[PDB]
Amino acid sequence: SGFRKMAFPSGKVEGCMVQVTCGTTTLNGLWLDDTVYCPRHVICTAEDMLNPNYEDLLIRKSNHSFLVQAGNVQLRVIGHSMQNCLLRLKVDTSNPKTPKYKFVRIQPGQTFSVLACYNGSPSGVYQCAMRPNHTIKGSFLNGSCGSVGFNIDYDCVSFCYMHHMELPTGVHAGTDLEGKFYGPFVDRQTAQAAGTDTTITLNVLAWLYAAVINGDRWFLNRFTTTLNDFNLVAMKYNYEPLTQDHVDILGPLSAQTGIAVLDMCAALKELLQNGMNGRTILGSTILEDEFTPFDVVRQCSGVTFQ
Ligand SMILES: CC(C)C[C@H](NC(=O)/C=C/c1ccccc1)C(=O)N[C@H](C=O)C[C@@H]1CCCNC1=O
Repeated sequence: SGFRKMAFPSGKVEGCMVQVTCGTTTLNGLWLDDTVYCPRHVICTAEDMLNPNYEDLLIRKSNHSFLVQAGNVQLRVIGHSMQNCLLRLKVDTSNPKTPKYKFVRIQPGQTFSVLACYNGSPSGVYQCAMRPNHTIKGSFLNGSCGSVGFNIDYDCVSFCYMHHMELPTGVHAGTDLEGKFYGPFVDRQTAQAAGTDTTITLNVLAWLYAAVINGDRWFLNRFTTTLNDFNLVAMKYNYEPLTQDHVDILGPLSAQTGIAVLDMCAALKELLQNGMNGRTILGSTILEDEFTPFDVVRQCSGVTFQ
């Protein structure tokens, strides 16, 4: 029993982290096979960062403008290209610790683990949700760029995030591993603000199902709701609308608990209108939205505490 924000084991990812220096800027890179990936703003100076032209800044560099270090061992750069907001550095050694892996662009509301790294050295692991407004509420200091987010399925690492910047509100923005940003953000020190965010309705429901699987039913009720009547309540409390696709996705959790999705929505509707009355759900005094339905099935017992 119990329920925690759980990251994936980070070992397979730790063996891919390196340090990338160019000029005076240093950040982390990701070494798969004979390529190292890292944010392209590694080629900026302090004055470049306000309005960089990366194409112009890059052509002024050679292969040996870039210093790549894997632990102790220096790695020789023998090629370089810019892919969207990333640089791809070809090196002369293929990483013997390369795991099976894919590059994936995750969807809003999905979760992943972040390995926070400094100077190519892993420092910490934690779980994140891609917010609706395409930021993540991470914990990143200077030098954390090039840290990656990932999921692990069996033995395959699905890389989905690389860290580039922090917004004025203290949340974080970055790209997939093809260099396309999540959200309308650009890699410049310009005025950039997070769009307004929304609570991830699908995840709140998934976590209510977690609470039932772990043996708690106090928040349920005898009512039910139409999709549309729920969405009128979702609107008032700044929750995402529930769609029929979201109802379908909650199918298995509804089966394992015997609670119909729209029954659970009535429960949530009532929770949004009346509060929690000083009680907790799975240890929390607030409604949690950073667990997907997949998160719940992964972590919870497949047998309900009836
Ligand atoms: C987009 C790029 C041109 C540079 C990038 N810029 C930024 O992250 C923006 C920082 C900022 C702070 C306050 C107000 C407005 C902007 C950067 O330094 N990125 C760091 C990468 O190493 C990581 C930043 C550092 C700050 C502290 N936390 C973080 O995530």
